[PDB]
Amino acid sequence: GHMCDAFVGTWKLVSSENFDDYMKEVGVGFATRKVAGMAKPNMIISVNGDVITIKSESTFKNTEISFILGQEFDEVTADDRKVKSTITLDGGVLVHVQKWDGKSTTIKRKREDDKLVVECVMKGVTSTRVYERA
Ligand SMILES: O=S(=O)(O)c1cccc2cccc(Nc3ccccc3)c12
Repeated sequence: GHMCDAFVGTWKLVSSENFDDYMKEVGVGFATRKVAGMAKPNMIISVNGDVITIKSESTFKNTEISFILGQEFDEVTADDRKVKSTITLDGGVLVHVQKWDGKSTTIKRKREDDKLVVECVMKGVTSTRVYERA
């Protein structure tokens, strides 16, 4: 067993709050905001050794990242940002920082009851996206 044991599995998006405002703060354009905001992605989390993989499948785009905690990697996000990402485990919460164009956003993923709660933060604007097991 390992730390991420309660994160592993397939998760389906069940609610979203403030995601359009979060996307605006990130700089996402109108058309991408409309189409991306409609999507109801799944999140598939798996662990193999020290490598964590998070896949997101949706009608908008399919993305996948694999990474080792604390080790920076390149990520092309669903909205086509080329970012430098570092993901760590802080007190049981996966903390994902993305840097690009002098900007920064943080995505936190944590277990709460039977939910996986994803909090996306950009300059004082937060979006909460709640997932439950598929
Ligand atoms: O990757 S997320 O961190 O959510 C994300 C973060 C910030 C901006 C985003 C803009 C468009 C789509 C996303 N993802 C997305 C992917 C599939 C379906 C719907 C939205 C964005």
